[PDB]
Amino acid sequence: MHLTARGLTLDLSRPQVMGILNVTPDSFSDGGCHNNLDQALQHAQRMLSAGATLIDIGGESTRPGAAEVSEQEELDRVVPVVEALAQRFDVWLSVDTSKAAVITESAHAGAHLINDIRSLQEPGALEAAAKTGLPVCLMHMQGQPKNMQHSPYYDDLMTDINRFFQHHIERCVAAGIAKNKLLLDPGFGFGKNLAHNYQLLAHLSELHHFELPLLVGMSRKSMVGQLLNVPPQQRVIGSVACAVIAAMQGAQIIRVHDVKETVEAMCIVEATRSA
Amino acid sequence: MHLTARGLTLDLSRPQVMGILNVTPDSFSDGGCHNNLDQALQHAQRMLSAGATLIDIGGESTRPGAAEVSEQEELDRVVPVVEALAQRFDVWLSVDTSKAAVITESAHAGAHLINDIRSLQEPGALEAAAKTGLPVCLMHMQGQPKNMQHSPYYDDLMTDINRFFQHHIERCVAAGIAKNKLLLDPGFGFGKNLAHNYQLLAHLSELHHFELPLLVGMSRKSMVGQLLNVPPQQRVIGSVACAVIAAMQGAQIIRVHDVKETVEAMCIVEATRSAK
Ligand SMILES: C=C1CN=c2nc(N)[nH]c(=O)c2=N1
Ligand SMILES: C=C1CN=c2nc(N)[nH]c(=O)c2=N1
Ligand SMILES: Nc1ccc(C(=O)O)cc1
Ligand SMILES: Nc1ccc(C(=O)O)cc1
Ligand SMILES: [Mg+2]
Ligand SMILES: [Mg+2]
Repeated sequence: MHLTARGLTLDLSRPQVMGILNVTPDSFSDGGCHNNLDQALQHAQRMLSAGATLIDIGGESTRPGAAEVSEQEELDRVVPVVEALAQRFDVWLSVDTSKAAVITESAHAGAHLINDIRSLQEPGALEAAAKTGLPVCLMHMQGQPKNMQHSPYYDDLMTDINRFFQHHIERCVAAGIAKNKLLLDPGFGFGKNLAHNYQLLAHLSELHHFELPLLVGMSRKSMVGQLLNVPPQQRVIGSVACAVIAAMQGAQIIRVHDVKETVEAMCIVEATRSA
Repeated sequence: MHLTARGLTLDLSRPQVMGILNVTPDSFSDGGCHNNLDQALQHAQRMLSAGATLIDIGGESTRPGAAEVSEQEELDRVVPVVEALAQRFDVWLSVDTSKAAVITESAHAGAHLINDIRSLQEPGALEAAAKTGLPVCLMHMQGQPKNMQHSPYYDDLMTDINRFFQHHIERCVAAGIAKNKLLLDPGFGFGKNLAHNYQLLAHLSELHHFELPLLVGMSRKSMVGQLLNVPPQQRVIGSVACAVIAAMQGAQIIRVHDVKETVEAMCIVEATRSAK
């Protein structure tokens, strides 16, 4: 009932908020905001103060149409941030990356969790993650960020997601990553149209059958934007609503831009579930 | 599913947002704000633009420890606002009142719904409501605003609420108000402690067994305040979270101060519910 890494524990009996720290110039909602060290550190402290129990550090945007980032570039964006945070704060450090080198160097810098939207499918990533001994989040995606929003299609969405997770859990275990080190994310917005996203949100509780923690990320995405017809920074309410729905179905970790609001909503959820 | 009055159709297949217009000096979160005509009309416009499909007008705060308000004082606060709103906007008007004179005179002025927190129990209120033919919302409360929060107690909370509703549905039907014109509100914060409120919220879907629309009011209340430790105006997120939880369980009407936020949240709720 707790996740663990390097002496840290995380309470999975109540919703946990993961604060998003983009260290990119081009992230869809906040590129260029926390792009440098003192600003990143400031934003992380703000999220911690607002009640985040994990900080997700990402140096590669993976939005629809996102450009490629070189190994060295991603390393330069990510590892000094991990290092500075690891030295200052008692909090879970998640690294949103798919690269083997970033996985390894971030682990050396003191990271706790590998958040890979590509589920360790890049060359060397599976072996690199294995050697870290750290927990790993596997995420469902149809296609790649360059083409995932070109005609998304499913015979049955939940069936595909289940098969994907079953296949990749097996890969991880065979590579020496214990099943209990794994987290599952059905990947909202990743090769899924508006209907798919809400179908998934409506059916989210079905994914508990794997008996692994669920992590979800809907914050400021087009699944909110397309319904409300508002820019990313004005999607806080819609994003919080999605968080509440997900958490009411027992999703354990919520990945968000707007930590304070999400934390406040999770309090209400927690009080409702425990009654 | 489908409610109508005065030739206007309230779709209840999707969550509806009721916007709060307090015409009082002492309401718990906003007393004195929209306390005069021009500003009442101003505030109602803003709620309409934000997507509210009902405007709830209330001239008597009923917060824990609220003072009584004279009949003449209530009529003066409420009826000129109802009048101006009916003569100006194409929307459902709700009156949050318990007084027979206020019921009658508000209906005369063009109201669409009687929102009574005392469930027509005041002398002459039941008869006055009958004579209008208008839909009535019946709310559960233990005690009275003056004492309701002095040791709220229930053997079983949901059982009591059901029994309360069964009895007052019967009172209304007998007096000539047809069942299909009734709405039920379990009355969050009315003679209920923190535990009771969240028990009620967790079990809200059980009340669908009456096959009557549910209205709920949690906006900015102490059930949010006690958890978040922020003042009434900072309770928007907590209030929206309660609204989402309620609407996911199929509650049809959500009574709120912050309309824009609630409407956006309801859009997300609607997209989720209709995705089988
Ligand atoms: C935009 C992003 C970037 N990284 C993510 N990581 C996870 N695990 N889940 C997401 O939904 C997600 N969205
Ligand atoms: C504070 C108030 C004033 N009027 C209300 N009316 C209804 N129907 N429900 C409420 O929760 C409510 N709370
Ligand atoms: N990485 C992603 C960023 C944003 C979205 C989205 O807005 O749907 C999807 C994926
Ligand atoms: N009329 C009411 C006003 C406020 C509250 C509350 O804050 O719980 C309850 C009733
Ligand atoms: Mg990112
Ligand atoms: Mg009031």
